[PDB]
Parts: sequence; structure tokens; C-alpha cells
Amino acid sequence: NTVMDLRGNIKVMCRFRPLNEAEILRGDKFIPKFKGEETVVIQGKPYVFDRVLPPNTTQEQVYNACAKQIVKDVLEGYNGTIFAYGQTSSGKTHTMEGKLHDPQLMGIIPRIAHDIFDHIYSMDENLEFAIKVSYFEIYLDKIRDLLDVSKTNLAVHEDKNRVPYVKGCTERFVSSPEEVMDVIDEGKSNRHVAEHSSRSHSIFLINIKQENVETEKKLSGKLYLVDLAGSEKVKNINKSLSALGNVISALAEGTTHVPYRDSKMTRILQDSLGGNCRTTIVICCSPSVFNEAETKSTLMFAA
Ligand SMILES: Nc1ncnc2c1ncn2[C@@H]1O[C@H](COP(=O)(O)OP(=O)(O)O)[C@@H](O)[C@H]1O
Ligand SMILES: [Mg+2]
Repeated sequence: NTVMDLRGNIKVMCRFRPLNEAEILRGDKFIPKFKGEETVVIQGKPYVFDRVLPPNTTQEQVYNACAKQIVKDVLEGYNGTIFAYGQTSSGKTHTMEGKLHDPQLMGIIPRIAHDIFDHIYSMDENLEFAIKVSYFEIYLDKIRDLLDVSKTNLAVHEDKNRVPYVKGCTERFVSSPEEVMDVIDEGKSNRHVAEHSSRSHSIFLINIKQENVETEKKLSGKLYLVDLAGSEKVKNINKSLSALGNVISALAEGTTHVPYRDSKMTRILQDSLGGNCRTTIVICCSPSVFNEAETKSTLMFAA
């Protein structure tokens, strides 16, 4: 959807982060200019987005602009993806997970958590839910499961009925917002070390299933939260982000065939990416000169 027009439904948003302690000491010039709620400029000719989020924008502000709508109709049987993009340091991980237990500094995923268990708990009623989550990285084109260090190079089969999935990826049923937090921690705790996260894609899946206890009828929704690896140029390739780009721009033209198979990632996410779905990309940029290099690359990744 009652708040989603058209097969996609790709929105691109642009969070600029504040200059940090280093950058201010150094005396970094500050390059971006903000015309309105959607436009940003550097040197010349604009970039237009669904939304621009200047340094001042709070997490709670970011959540409402990017996630809250997606959350509502996952609870109504639809699939959704939220991407965080940008060079290393831009604030992708600030945006997606934040400080998990500060009520003010926590990012999207914890906020999605609290949100979910609040629609659910203002009602049931006759609705009984099963919420399971999967947490896995894609490093060097292999699918490492962050919930089970046994599993690396996991395999992408295509289901029964046409569309891809990830065989035998650990699932972990949760039932409180903090149990959702736990799974993020568990994975951070299984996650390889030696920057490593700076060079691998994090996929966080929240699978909500619900059944009516009388009518018996049931809905299923999937919400993927993805923390993409830095887009900079200066642990390899990252043709991946190009496959991603290829998919998005394709959807947003109204051709007919979409380069899903071009990467493991766009293969997996295919059923939560395009058509009936919502996909919001949060591209994250630094306002410094010292990163204007990538800032502009990052900026035109979208269209
Ligand atoms: N919008 C913001 N407001 C305040 N601090 C931020 C913001 N964005 C990033 N930071 C801080 O700057 C650093 C870089 O963020 P990070 O999420 O690690 O970027 P990336 O994930 O792209 O490497 C972190 O210490 C983070 O907490
Ligand atoms: Mg990061």
C-alpha cells in the first residue's frame, strides 16, 4: 504494498557522516553542499536521490527514512533488502548495526529488531510467529556461514520451483529483540580476523513466518540486511558490486531480463530483489576532501 508503486522498488539514499576527530585535527576541508531533501553537490552538477542524509541525521532519523517501511510489509508477507554501500570508513557498519545497546546510537538492525517485536505484541490475537535468522559473509566469492565455522564455500542451489537459495545455512530462531542482537554477536565472534570485514559482504537474514491459528492460513516474509564490502580502489575483486549494480540498474529500466546469475550474492538475494519487493540502498559517503576520490565514485554508483 500500500506504500510501494512498482517492481523494484529501488530507492537510493545518501548518508554523509560527520567529520571525525582525525579529520578535524588535520583540518579537512568539507566538500558537500546540500540543496533540499534530495540533492547533493561537489564542484558541479548535482546528484539526485530519493533522500540525502546530512552529517546531522540521527540513527532514529535514518531508520525512519530507510527501514521502517520495509519492516511493516515484511510483516505482511513481502521480501525486502537493505544495502549499505560506500568506501571503507564511510559508516556502513555505523548505519547498519551501530552501538547495539545504546538506545540512541544503535543502527538499523537493532531497530528493526525492536520494531518487529512490537507490531507482533500489540496484537496476538491468533497469530503465532516463527522468526529465524541467518548470518553469513561472502568473502573471496565463497560463502562462509558466520554461525557455523564448519561451513565455508557453501553452495547455491536453485529451489524445487525455479529460484536460488543457500543450502544448509545455519538458522537460529529468535524470540526477543536482544536474541536478535546475540546472533550478530555470535557471528562477530566466529568471524575471521587476520580489515577482514572491510573486504567481505555481510548478509543478515530475518525470516518472519506467521500462521493464523484459526483460519490456518499463513504468511512468510524475508528481510535481508546487507553490509557490503568497501567500494574503494587504492582483498581482491569485487566484480561483485558490479553484478549488484548491473542488477539494480536493470530492474529500474523495465527491460525484461536481469543479470541475477552474475554473482553468488545477486543469485541468493534474487527472491528478495526486484518485482514485488522493496530494496533500499544506503550509500555512505565521507564529507572530507581526503576521500572525495571515492566519494564521487560512490555517488555515481547510483542512477
Ligand atoms: N554518521 C556518523 N555519526 C557518528 N559517527 C560515525 C558516523 N558514521 C561513522 N561513524 C564512526 O566512524 C567510524 C567509521 O564507521 P564504519 O561503520 O566503521 O565505516 P565502514 O563500515 O564503511 O568502515 C566508526 O568509528 C563509526 O562509529
Ligand atoms: Mg565496516
